Amino acid sequence: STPTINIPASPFMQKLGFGTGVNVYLMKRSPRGLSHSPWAVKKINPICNDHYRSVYQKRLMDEAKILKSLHHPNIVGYRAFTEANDGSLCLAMEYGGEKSLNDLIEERYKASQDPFPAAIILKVALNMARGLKYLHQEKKLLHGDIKSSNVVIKGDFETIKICDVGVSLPLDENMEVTDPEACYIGTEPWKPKEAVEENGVITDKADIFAFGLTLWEMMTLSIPHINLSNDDDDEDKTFDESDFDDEAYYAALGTRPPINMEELDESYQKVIELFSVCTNEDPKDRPSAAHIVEALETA
Amino acid sequence: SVLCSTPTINIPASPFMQKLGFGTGVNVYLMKRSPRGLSHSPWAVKKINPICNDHYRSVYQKRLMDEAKILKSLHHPNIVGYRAFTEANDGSLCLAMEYGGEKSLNDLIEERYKASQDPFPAAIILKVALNMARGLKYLHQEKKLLHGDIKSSNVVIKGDFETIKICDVGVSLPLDENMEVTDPEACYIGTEPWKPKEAVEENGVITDKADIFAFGLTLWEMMTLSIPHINLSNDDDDEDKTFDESDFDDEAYYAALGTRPPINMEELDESYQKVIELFSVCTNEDPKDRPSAAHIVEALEAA
Ligand SMILES: O=C(O)/C=C/c1ccc(O)cc1
Ligand SMILES: O=C(O)/C=C/c1ccc(O)cc1
Ligand SMILES: O=C(O)/C=C/c1ccc(O)cc1
Ligand SMILES: O=C(O)/C=C/c1ccc(O)cc1
Repeated sequence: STPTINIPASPFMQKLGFGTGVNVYLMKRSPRGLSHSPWAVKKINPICNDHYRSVYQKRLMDEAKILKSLHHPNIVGYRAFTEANDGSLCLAMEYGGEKSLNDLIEERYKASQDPFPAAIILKVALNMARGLKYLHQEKKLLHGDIKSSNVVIKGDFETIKICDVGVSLPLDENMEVTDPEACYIGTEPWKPKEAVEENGVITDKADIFAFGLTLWEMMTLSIPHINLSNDDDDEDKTFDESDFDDEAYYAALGTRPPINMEELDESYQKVIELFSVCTNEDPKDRPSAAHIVEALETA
Repeated sequence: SVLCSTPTINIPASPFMQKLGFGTGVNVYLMKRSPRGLSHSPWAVKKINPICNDHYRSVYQKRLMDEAKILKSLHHPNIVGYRAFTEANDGSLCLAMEYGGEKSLNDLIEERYKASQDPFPAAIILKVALNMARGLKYLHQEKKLLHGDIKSSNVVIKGDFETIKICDVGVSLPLDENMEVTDPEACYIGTEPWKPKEAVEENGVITDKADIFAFGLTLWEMMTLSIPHINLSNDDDDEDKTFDESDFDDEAYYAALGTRPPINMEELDESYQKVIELFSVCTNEDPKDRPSAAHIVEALEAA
């Protein structure tokens, strides 16, 4: 068996309401090595499933400074809680409302199931552009993951903001993510063509594309490139990976989704027009964050 | 160039699109019915845009009004509480876990490993022990809430042990008038290596003592700087620079979950006497043999 060693019934241990010795097993050398191996930190007690770190993220003081410098009515920034101890510093994303656009999208789907009014779709479009302009022209940073999930709304669209701003996609002088160890990822359904090319060139327009698909969501209340494999005329009121078109999905990844003009009307004119040019197959053909702003400002 | 055939339409050149630096026309495909159903299917919300990977929702969590009341009311020196950002009344409020320092006890038990490798001084372990006990006592007595999963990574340290708080407190494991989690919904999950017998058993009963067990295991972590029941079958090739899944005795693991791990007696000394006693009683197979948080606070504030 394993070497045991009795621990005599002490007075202190009695204070714990347990008066008796306790036998315990022995261990020569603590398997520290295995417990701290990469396998362990990865499989046992995953840091991805850890709450505190998810909120208070350890950041390299240089990035931390950049992330704390984000200051714009349409961007959600970060805040620290101490002066950079030597090396890193914890940062927490600040608050920008109780709901995310995504939350409102599905909130609606379960009620009216009616597209967002054109007036509100444009408003969001304005503020999001405003915020992208700031990120692109001011901070020289590409968001890289635009979508309804990363747009938080305050009340009845009192304020529209963009969150989860990174520091890993620095925009070169030619407004192009030239940095060597910099990879665009975003969220599959929202990826631009150049993010799928496996070799394409990531420009600032990568965001404009995603910005377009986000306006699309407010029109269709749906996810880009997710269509029922076999319609059946929207028959059964239940869906799963069986009636999902694996086919069309990986096919359209990076292309402009089909517009539901049938459900919309005439007021959604500008919305559709803006959506179209932002999803244009070619990067150069897509407006700059800035262009979209003034082109929408008083015009 | 593969594409497909399907209804399309032409958006005439307009002043607007021109103003967007285009001044041309665009041809767009067409859709009659929006896949709104499939998109919000329980399947879609689970595999596409996984909220478990959403940053904003990770910090600002939506809680039911009654749960937020409880969470907002957490107020103890050794408990990391929550903060709201808008006046509630509605049937749902967002709360963010508060700040309690830069490092977790797990971070420390590991900076410690990357150097000294010498088990935290006995005195510090007792300090950590008393503070955790006070916080756990607050949860059990004052709020009637079992923590759920005590472990080093859920203990945050401020500066040089200037502050020690338990975090990630939830409300789904409410305690009985009998100190047992009987709510039909409740379900002890914890973290495998730290699970007590009761939580490993097929349908054991969970009491405030389940926390005492994992609490004990956390003190063990401070002496061994290891994860409970993670041992290599190879005492032989042990000390080999790197370690892999192929050194981990998969059986001994699942066989020891819930049992008191072995104590590295030869690495400690006689100042680790109280620490070793506390560790032992807190890890008895029988919950009734483990002291309550209250009894631990008293025994440590000794005299
Ligand atoms: O709960 C955890 O964090 C870890 C679970 C786990 C389960 C089986 C393993 O072999 C390792 C980790
Ligand atoms: O955005 C704010 O006003 C405050 C945010 C915040 C986030 C985490 C905290 O621990 C405290 C404040
Ligand atoms: O990145 C995501 O959020 C989603 C990824 C994903 C990958 C394969 C699928 O079939 C669906 C979603
Ligand atoms: O409990 C909290 O931490 C926050 C309370 C709160 C109350 C009213 C506000 O307008 C914002 C926060």
